[PDB]
Amino acid sequence: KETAAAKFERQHMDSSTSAASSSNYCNQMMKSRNLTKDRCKPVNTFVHESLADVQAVCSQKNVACKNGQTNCYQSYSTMSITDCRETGSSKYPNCAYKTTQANKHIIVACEGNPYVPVHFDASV
Repeated sequence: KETAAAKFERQHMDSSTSAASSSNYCNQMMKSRNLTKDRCKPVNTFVHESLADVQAVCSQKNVACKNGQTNCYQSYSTMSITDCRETGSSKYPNCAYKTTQANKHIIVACEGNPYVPVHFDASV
């Protein structure tokens, strides 16, 4: 139902803020981006940069993905990101997340025409 590109945007893009706004950022975002409906998605990263800057990573440093695929790209610069991870008290359907803000390079897998991100692989 969702294109791979649109799924990436929904799961990983938050250009509305420069960084996570509070310790409850992940609880709020995981819910509103529909990542807690079927189950608690265990781990998810949000990127606080413009969509244009994240799409641009597909023209940056070509690197292997964790799974061995050759269509991954690492950002030349660090980006503001928030790691969201299920923590102690979490049990579906009351998912609970730890919010960890950081500034790191992102690694994404890209596909299609236009060539855009379709998977968030890792941050460094």
